[PDB]
Amino acid sequence: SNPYQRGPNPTRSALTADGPFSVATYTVSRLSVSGFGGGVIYYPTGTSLTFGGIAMSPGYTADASSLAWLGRRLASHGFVVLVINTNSRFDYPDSRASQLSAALNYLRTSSPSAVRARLDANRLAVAGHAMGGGGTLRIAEQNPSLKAAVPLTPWHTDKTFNTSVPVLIVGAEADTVAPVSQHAIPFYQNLPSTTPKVYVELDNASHFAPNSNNAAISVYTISWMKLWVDNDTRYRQFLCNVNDPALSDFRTNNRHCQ
Repeated sequence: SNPYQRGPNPTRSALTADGPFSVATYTVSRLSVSGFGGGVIYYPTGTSLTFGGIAMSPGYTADASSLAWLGRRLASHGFVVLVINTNSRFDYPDSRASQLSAALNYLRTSSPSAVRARLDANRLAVAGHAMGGGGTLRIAEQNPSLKAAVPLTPWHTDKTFNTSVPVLIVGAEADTVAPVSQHAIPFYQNLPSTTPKVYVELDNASHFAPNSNNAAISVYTISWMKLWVDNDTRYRQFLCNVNDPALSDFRTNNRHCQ
């Protein structure tokens, strides 16, 4: 028995819509925290259970609202999700990494009572869009206790990240901002061969696909987080032996499948 398992047995259909957990929100004002720009927490309500936590970063010039759908989506499948605002909307990837670190520490140590009651502080993960995805890669190198990292259409000028944290990268085939040939693909390639890694490429999608409801992003991000944050092997089936017409590519070293 897995004490971290949550929710009914999954179907792919179910992972393309909000899940079985009711979601509450808490707006973190900029003035209330140090080390990051506040943000929005999406968390389960109507439950006595605890769940893993995820800190998520938007990209350059964006605010937390650009990943509201995904914060809600993940929370509704059983996670405490803090989508940050950054100190400045212009902050670069390695600044966003520091701010994700501050946000995780905030969840663990000074988050509101109703949020903290729902969190298992031992089980944390990161995700982020674009420069926020570069930040995700960098904090994976800095914090080996993280359970998982999901860079979405990531951007970074550095290409090699030395992490043991399981990484699933989402690229967008037609991304012209963080082109996959220069960003997502090199990131995937250059992670250690011994780290569980997946690359999923959205067919004919733009850089901004992560900023609105997206079935593929939903399936893969929920599944990776479930597998690693919750040890929930019921989600292997969506990540192994993949054939998804929403994707123009799927690559892995298959370390997650057994």
